[PDB]
Amino acid sequence: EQVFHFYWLDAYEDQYNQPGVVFLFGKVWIESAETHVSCCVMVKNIERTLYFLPREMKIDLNTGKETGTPISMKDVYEEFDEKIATKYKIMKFKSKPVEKNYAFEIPDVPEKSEYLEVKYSAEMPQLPQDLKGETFSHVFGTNTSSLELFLMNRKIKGPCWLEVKSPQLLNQPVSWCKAEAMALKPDLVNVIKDVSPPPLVVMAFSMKTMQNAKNHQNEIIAMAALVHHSFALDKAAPKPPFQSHFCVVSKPKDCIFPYAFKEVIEKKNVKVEVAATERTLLGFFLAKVHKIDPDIIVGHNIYGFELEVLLQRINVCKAPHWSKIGRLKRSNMPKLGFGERNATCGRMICDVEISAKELIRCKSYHLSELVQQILKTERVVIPMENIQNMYSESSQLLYLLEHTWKDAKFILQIMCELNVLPLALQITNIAGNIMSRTLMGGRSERNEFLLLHAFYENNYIVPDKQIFRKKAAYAGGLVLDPKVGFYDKFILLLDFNSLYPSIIQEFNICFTTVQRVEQIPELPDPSLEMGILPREIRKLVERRKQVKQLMKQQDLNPDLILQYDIRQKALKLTANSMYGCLGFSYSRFYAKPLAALVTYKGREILMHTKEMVQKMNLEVIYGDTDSIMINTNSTNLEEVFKLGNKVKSEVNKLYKLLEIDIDGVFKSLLLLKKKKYAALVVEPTSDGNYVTKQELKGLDIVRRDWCDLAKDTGNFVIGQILSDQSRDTIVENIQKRLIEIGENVLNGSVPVSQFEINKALTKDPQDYPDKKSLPHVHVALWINSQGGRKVKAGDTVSYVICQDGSNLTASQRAYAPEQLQKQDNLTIDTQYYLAQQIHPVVARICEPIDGIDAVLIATWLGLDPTQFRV
DNA sequence: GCCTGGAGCGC
DNA sequence: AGGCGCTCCAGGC
Ligand SMILES: Nc1ccn([C@H]2C[C@H](O)[C@@H](COP(=O)(O)OP(=O)(O)OP(=O)(O)O)O2)c(=O)n1
Ligand SMILES: [Co+2]
Ligand SMILES: [Co+2]
Ligand SMILES: [Mg+2]
Ligand SMILES: [Mg+2]
Repeated sequence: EQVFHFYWLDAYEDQYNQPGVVFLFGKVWIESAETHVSCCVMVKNIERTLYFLPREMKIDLNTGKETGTPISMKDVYEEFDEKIATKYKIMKFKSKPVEKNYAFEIPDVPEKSEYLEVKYSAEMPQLPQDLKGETFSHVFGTNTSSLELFLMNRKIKGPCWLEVKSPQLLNQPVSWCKAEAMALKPDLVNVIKDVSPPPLVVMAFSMKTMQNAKNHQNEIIAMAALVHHSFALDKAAPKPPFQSHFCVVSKPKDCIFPYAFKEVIEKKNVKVEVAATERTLLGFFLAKVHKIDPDIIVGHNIYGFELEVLLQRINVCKAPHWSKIGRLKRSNMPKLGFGERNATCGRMICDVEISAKELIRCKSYHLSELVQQILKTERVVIPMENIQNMYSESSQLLYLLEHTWKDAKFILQIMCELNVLPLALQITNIAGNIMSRTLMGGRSERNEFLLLHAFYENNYIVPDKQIFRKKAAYAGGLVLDPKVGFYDKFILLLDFNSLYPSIIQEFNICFTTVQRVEQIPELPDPSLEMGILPREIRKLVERRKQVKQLMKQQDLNPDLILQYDIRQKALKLTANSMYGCLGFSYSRFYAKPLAALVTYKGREILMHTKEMVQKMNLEVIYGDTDSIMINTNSTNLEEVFKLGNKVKSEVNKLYKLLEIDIDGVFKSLLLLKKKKYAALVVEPTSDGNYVTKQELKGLDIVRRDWCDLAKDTGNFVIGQILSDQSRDTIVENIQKRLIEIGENVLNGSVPVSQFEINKALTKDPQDYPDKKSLPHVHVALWINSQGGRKVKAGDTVSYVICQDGSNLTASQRAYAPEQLQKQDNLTIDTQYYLAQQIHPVVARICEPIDGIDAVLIATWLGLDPTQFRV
């Protein structure tokens, strides 16, 4: 023959200009150049694929009644061949009778049956999804994407090595990739598995933008990028993260580079190119883009701002070869990340903002916040006003560029820190979806691609793509009534391991085993074998076991362990995510009856577990969906854990796969209400001993809509409660401090910082009808209608309550911090805070404590108690 | 007092 | 472009 190997990373298509074709960009070894180069493979002839559902008896449309002659594959074949094919302009077409299974929303479809498969060019017309005929009642695949068909049929599951049999060269190059080939047909393409993945060429960039003096615009005057041509994903980030780097700067228009700048750059030997203009930077950049030809281009908030502005600034400055951004040669340049992903199609865009939004939690996900919390370092924020100045002296521009060179070094280390790539890879290789799509976030799609591959492989007719917070549509998890109170004696936290994924298998809940048509469907007959969905979850559970069982190995490749830990986490998020999409109204595999059955059993399973743990003379004090809080009443740790391993074993004993576990043990517990509670957690260390760490749940103290001053104050009180000290020593400590907090708010010693209450706007400040009494929206209209920047939906506004001298309600007395200090009439509303922030949280924390209460707390805070109740 | 919805968390 | 469960706080009548 003649075959070649290529590792793909991104797949693209243009169902409108080139139906039937799918472009795949990846990497290829060039033995002569001892290195992987980019590579584009063109796959032609991916034919539509439709299934026609035969009727029991033939029908006649002009009457809408039966005829009497049964149907056969010959019948249908003919009707299409004769009326259908001919009428919709179908020239060539091949068919064949096949047998397919189905288990979905479309009633009047047999679980199994014989369809007439039909394949014809993607170029020919595409039929009406609702078509019907003399011989057939329905027809699927009528709109199946070319990239779907290809991926499903070839059993491709995310990045992996492919074999292209009988490749063709191309005279006219269509991409910007070093290598290019063409595949004559979908089946010349074959997945291979015994091959390690190839390193990647990753480029980390950052940019600076300046608004112009006269005309309104966003001119990019600088750009930094770090580069690694060997950034592996089947192993640990590299040390260093980059191998080479480049800088570029340009004067906006009406400014000159300080003098001696050229010679100060030559002086300190920095790889920085001084660009004479905006176009000269854009063109210098695309030039580099194209030469380093990075598979993965990383940045900060890319699909939101940074990218939109890079492409529009190439449209304005009429830059040379815009697509050199992406990997495909193209002519027109779209605009608004759809229009954007496409501009970079063939290349993967890692956005450290959205990735983190997915791997951890923070108050705000903007770089500075992220660098700090993740790298444990401070990041200098340089305003756009200080910029024009910087250009006055050679030292300042050199700093604004050493600054942009840093961001690109936080982003590549932020990325490098969370293993966002080696993780993304696997989440994909597990669901078989598309990696670039993964890094773009979204669980729902990844689910779909996992069930499709599942259902194809198992000869199922998959549901056609549908071309188009809410009120709960069915019962969910169970919450046990909490036995409010403070606990001194040890508490046992027993919590089920993957309660939903397990429940799905344990009871064989699957599209293919549960009978359905609001009611809770009946569990499948234990006779049936494992449906597909369960069998899927099982592979996950099994492969995961295999890994956590490899981690126990000795004299093993050290770094491997970091890896095994990633796959394992992936093997879990996956599984636990399966449940969700089952209940999502827009998920291709909507199936409400199942999602219901799954939580129906969970409720049941959690109830019994409680009834049991009680028939065991142990008091259950709280339970949330699948967890159990037990009061051991023992102060003897060793004794707890045994009581622990005991309950476990008595429970596990009840299921084939379900398994509960000692999730943990609390030194003391403050249980306020459902979903709200504090706790000292037990973290054993060197045997015979342990150390304690405080864990808060649902407390106002955790939320964002409260001022520090209160959260702090609240925090301390919780701290003293779970504390060791006596009850009287605590009540005292609490009184002592509150008192002090009051007085310190009255003598304005409390940094206005604290009072600063924060909130976010779900709509733009102008979108509100009853705006006036909403302090966060009202303070925003000020800002928006006062200075430059403008607050819009999704943003948080900082305000504080003051004394207007307008006897208006507190709500209507919200001023930006800035405005409180810069004006003299505005004074902080000590009265508000002491009674609308501090006394409402501390009060609730103490509700169960004897010795502290509403009325007492007020008097302490220096408020008028008489106005309060117990 | 009675009865909605967002926020925002928990799982 | 995954569920439902529970405070709480507003708000309209
Ligand atoms: N973000 C979440 C968290 C939980 N759940 C549902 C499905 C879980 O099966 C069940 C229990 O929540 P857990 O926090 O206990 O998650 P798991 O039980 O699945 O894992 P673990 O074995 O660690 O308890 O609640 C969910 O739908 N979405
Ligand atoms: Co409500
Ligand atoms: Co009210
Ligand atoms: Mg659990
Ligand atoms: Mg749980």
